[PDB]
Amino acid sequence: DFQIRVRVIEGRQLSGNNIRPVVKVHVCGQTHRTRIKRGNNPFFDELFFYNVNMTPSELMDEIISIRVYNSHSLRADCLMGEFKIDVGFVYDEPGHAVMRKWLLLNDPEDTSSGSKGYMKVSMFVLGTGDEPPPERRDRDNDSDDVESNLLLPAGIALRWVTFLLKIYRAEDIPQMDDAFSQTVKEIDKKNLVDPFVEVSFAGKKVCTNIIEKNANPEWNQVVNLQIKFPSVCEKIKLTIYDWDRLTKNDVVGTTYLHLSKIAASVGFVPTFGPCYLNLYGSPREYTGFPDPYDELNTGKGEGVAYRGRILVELATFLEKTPPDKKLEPISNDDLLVVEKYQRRRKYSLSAVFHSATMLQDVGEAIQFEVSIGNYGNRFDTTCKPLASTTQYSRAVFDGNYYYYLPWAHTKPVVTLTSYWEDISHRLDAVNTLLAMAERLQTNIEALKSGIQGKIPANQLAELWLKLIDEVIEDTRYTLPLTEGKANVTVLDTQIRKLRSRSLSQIHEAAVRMRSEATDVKSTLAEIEDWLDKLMQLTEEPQNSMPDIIIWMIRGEKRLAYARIPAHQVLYSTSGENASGKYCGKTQTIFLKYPQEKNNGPKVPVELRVNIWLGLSAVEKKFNSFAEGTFTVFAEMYENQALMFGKWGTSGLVGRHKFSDVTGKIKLKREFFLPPKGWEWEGEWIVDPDQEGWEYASLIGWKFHWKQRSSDTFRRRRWRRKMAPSETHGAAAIFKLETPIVSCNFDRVYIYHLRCYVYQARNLLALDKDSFSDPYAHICFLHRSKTTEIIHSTLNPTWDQTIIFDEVEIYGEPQTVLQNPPKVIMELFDNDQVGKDEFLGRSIFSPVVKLNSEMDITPKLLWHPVMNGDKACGDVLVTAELILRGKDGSNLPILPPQRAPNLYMVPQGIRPVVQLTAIEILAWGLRNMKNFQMASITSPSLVVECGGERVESVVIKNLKKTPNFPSSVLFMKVFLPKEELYMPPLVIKVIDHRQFGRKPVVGQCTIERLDRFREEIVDWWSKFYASSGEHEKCGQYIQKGYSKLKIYNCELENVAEFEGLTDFSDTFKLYRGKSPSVVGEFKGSFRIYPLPDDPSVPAPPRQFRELPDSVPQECTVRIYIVRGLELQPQDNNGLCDPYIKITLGKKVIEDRDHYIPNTLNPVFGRMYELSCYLPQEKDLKISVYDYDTFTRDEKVGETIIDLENRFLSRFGSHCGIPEEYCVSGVNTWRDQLRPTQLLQNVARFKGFPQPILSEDGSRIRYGGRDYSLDEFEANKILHQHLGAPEERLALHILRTQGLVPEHVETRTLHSTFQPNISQGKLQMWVDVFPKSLGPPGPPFN
Ligand SMILES: [Ca+2]
Ligand SMILES: [Ca+2]
Ligand SMILES: [Ca+2]
Ligand SMILES: [Ca+2]
Ligand SMILES: [Ca+2]
Ligand SMILES: [Ca+2]
Repeated sequence: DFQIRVRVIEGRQLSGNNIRPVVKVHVCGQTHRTRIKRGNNPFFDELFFYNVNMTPSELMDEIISIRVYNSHSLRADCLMGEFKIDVGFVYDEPGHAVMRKWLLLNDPEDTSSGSKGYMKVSMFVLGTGDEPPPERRDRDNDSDDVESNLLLPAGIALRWVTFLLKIYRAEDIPQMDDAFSQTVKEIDKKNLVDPFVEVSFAGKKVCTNIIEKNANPEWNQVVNLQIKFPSVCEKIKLTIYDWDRLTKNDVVGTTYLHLSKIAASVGFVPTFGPCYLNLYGSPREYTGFPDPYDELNTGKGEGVAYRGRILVELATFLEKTPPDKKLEPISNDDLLVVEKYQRRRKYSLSAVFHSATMLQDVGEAIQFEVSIGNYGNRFDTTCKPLASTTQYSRAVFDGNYYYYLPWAHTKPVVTLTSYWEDISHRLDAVNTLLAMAERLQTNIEALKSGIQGKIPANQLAELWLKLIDEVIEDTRYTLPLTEGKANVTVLDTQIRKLRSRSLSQIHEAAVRMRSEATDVKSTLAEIEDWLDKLMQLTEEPQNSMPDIIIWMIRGEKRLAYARIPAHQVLYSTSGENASGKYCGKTQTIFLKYPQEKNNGPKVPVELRVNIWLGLSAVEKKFNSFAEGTFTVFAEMYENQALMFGKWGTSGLVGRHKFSDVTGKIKLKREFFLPPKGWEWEGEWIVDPDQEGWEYASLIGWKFHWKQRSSDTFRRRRWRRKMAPSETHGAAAIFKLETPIVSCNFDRVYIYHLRCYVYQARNLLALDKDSFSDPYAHICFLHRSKTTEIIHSTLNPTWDQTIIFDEVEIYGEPQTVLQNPPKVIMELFDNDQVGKDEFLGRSIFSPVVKLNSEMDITPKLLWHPVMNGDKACGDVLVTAELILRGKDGSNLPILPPQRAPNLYMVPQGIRPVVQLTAIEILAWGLRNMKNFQMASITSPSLVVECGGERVESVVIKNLKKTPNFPSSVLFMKVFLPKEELYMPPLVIKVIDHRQFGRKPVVGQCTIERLDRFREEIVDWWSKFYASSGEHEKCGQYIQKGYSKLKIYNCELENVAEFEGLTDFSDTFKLYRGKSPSVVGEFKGSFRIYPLPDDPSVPAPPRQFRELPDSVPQECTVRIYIVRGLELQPQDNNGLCDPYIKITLGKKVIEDRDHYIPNTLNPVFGRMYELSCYLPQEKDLKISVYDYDTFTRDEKVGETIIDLENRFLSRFGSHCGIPEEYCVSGVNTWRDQLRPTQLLQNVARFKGFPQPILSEDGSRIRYGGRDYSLDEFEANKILHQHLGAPEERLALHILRTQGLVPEHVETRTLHSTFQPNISQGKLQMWVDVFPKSLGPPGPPFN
């Protein structure tokens, strides 16, 4: 057996606009398909498996078709085409795998003009039982470096285009040298780097000229690339290196030149610029030891510090094909036209720090630093040093687990002045369509909560009208006037034309949606990719504003970072929507460690900041955004010394009488005066010994509160406030060009928060017993609490409300209503020995309720619990964050207490549970796989549903008796009525192996728990009589014989007998961690409501008629009638078919009764076997092909599971006749008489026993009375008829649904086509247990 593995990963630049791509995968005739995605660039990560049993000389002949289609709402999928490749190519590859290779899409004739898309494809062909070399991860480093399958027939792309990438200059490049060559002259440190740009695209690398010792270089060069005009590679890797002779060239930073943000399928050649592109990487401070964060320099990771920026412009000639003229200087007219794109404007930044919580370290002082680009870097040397950093703060303990900062009403303020290009003509568009995208996403989630919650139809209709009218209103946003702005690029005009086209298209289709349709459920498919169209309109290659990187410094060591993209904080005069989302508004920001892509086990700090950025020509209107009152304190001091036992101001050598805090620099009260926009407030007062004297042991040393024995020097304090005087206002803090500025809040607001932590699911097992002991640290700003520990559970139910009182948060309540701070839950595994282990983190926002009219009861939601990178479980939590009014009167009623100071989740927020009886018919396990290459001998079954546990009796010998002695199990579980909150059912299988081990050899998951609430009078004559094929009314039919029924499909496909699976519903098991087939457990579940009183015992069982559950030896008799339309297997164009049967240890090969040269073989043959049931349940019937000289080919095969035939409630073990007869061809072969079968089916159906009459003429059964004269009226009777009671009871058995005699017609399947009809044939099978005695006479 050979195996084909196919994986689809990604699609990029698929042709056509407004497309909904989907991929159909076909391997060797077996065809499936993927899901439907949105947009131009879908991501799939779908995997499919296939198996064929071809010869090794025939395996390479088949092809792999990965054909792609364009899905439509009202039409069928339209073919796009694909480059199919044979199996010989992937088998010819080293390792037998073309692995993560790209693939082309093609029109079969129009592929010469360009490809129709690209699809990332993984191939592997290997034998069965083998394993692959490992594959994982998502990355974009390998693209278009001949990874795409080249030389497809007549479909090579246009490799004639030349990328005219002009590079102009660069600025602010950080120091990448040790500066030893310059500091020996004792002097210039900011300009020592040797930048060159390694351009890289599709595996082609050209290096530009070197400029030595210039952090503001001027290249003015043209670099030429020769690529295909359709190219899968999305971005050019612009990576500035530092050139060095004695060592490998270090990496300054990496930015990317994205093309498909401009492209339309209407479209043009790739263009860009002239626009600056910002680099990011390691912190700018050079170290003599090699840099630990050098991985972030090469683009791996998002970068933690700004590393300069570079002005480039991309043009494209469809000509010039340059082999050797790869580097030419820029002509001078492009040099004076590029000065219009370098025009600087002054910018102003202010950051008010609101909170900095969830700290774990308490040792040594903390601070923060706000820097944009190079401005604000506290380690860079510059004249007039900026107030770019907050003051030092010492964290205090919140009482329970974490630490917070004592900032309280006095918030730190960081103010700095920068110089950037006025690219606000672009970022106005970026911010406005991002506001469109966020409004559309919020309204989409409103529609999603409407359709999931089943709101009334008028509410859903007015919500959808609000959606459509929102797009109607603000899609009329005119793009900014790109004339008179000197920095407008050619890409700006092309992108503006494309955006106007797309915006007018979605606008007119929004009028169409408003005027043609009312179907709110069909139109959301087009809204959901209108949202993706807005995503494709927002994002930019030309963002030259560097990110506001806001750091955390522990002493002098940089510890944690974040970066805000500066477009959502930039202010502009064009409008509020054209301004940023977080412009002048608070935001919750989780800082990360530098090497961490996302925060892992420990968040360093939950920093909350309010950053405003904008042009300094329009910084006058800070006063609309401003909150509180900005305040600066002027400083001077006075030193005294204890000489001759008395304090005095004289004798201060090295200091002054009036001076600064260290005493070294002389100061006076009027040395610093309030500048323009400022006036003095109040008067110089002592700010505290109650006199204010602070004493130290040495001169200019650390002062403290009171004079000890060793203190011989002292000082004291005076401060004077300065406040904004005129209507210059709070904007005057930019005019302080530095004294420490802080924002004073004159009003405090009280907040009361309740977190409803009900339950979790799918938590990791960090203990040795494959469970955990979870608990949660619920932290919110300057408070935290700890929940209870639920021991030995991976699906815990804490059922606990965590309550915080007196959480003081400043600012207006509308500020916290628009931007609530995050409630963070840190789940841990409680270990009684050692430190607890990190389980995960859930971040969600509380529903802020400022007053009584916002009293929405908060629904619990399954917020993800991220650990590392991936989600590792969910928690069902919510929160509410309320204005605490006067005396807490508007606060809700407290939740009840099951324990002292330990609250429960209250009645309206908890999942509404009702008590159910989950009854499990745990019967048997079939088709086991070896655990660690060792057979299974002693399995047992454990049923779990939301933490409730029941166990079954362990099987002593699986090979001998694979059936549980405990057939019926009970669980009494409070299950939620809502489908969302209701937990999945998990089954465990435990094998009694050596060493007293408890291993899991199989696990099962179930989610659809809503389900379980004259002639010779032979058989050829009777077959023709029932079929009506021959004579159709004749004298044989006029003898009144029993008539069978011919079914053209399977009995399993007959919905009348429920597929013969009702008593034995089959399920699917798994093993290990990412998997494949290990086993199958079957047995019917019955999940029905228990009575509402928990003390009341069980209701009567739904499983009350357990049969003989031990295995029984059974005699089988297989009848084969005729095959139809078989596939030829010979050189003569026909087939010579025969029968091959295997029942476990017994094999029958029906060789010498073959039928020559037919495709319709009338077999008419009788095969008798006897085998152990239900162990050998797999009855395999196959048709093979006679050849007198060659190997027998396989025509087809079908699998019949006889235990489902024997154990069915419909009794398909023996096909009953129409009327009861004792001799001839109609002889009763069943070992149980019709009346005993009637009482048996009364037992299995739960029906009462049949009340026979005194002569058998009347039988009462199943709530209905039956009579013999109803069937015997105008019915011909003949001499084989037996007793009248059995005769009548047989007609009851025929009218009640017990299976009569049939000739079924099964489907053949080959190994090449396991689901396609490889012919047809007719069978009917008889099963008789030997426990009920010997069966009747066999039939010919
Ligand atoms: Ca270097
Ligand atoms: Ca260098
Ligand atoms: Ca543990
Ligand atoms: Ca533990
Ligand atoms: Ca043959
Ligand atoms: Ca043959």
